Amino acid sequence: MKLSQDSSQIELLKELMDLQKDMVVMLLSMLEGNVVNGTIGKQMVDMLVESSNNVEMILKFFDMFLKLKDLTSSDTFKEYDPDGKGVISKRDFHKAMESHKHYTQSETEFLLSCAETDENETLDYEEFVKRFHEPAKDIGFNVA
Repeated sequence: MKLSQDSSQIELLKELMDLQKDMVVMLLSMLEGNVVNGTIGKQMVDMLVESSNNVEMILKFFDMFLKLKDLTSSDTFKEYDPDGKGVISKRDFHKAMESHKHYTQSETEFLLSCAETDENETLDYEEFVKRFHEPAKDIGFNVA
């Protein structure tokens, strides 16, 4: 939640996401050799229910930063910046968001807050997706 908004905490976010990936790896190692309806799985799901809200908001984070490639590759997004650099105004990005309708108002707001903007509110969409989508799906495959 907090580090995604700022811009001087990219390395800290990367380290944290690697730590989360290792934690999920350990959980899968616990789930190794588990029969159907096992005690280990029961404790799995009891822990998840205990930490339901955090898991829910992490999953929202993941859906949020994984739909980016789907929206970015769209011709509707390509229209707003046919140039290769694709520097797109913040409210131009907002109009693309609203046209796609895949995001909501809150998702749009938080994504715009996370997306750094230049003097003309123009953000390099390629750099943004590289920064917020490759760690995505990579930490997320373990969760899936």
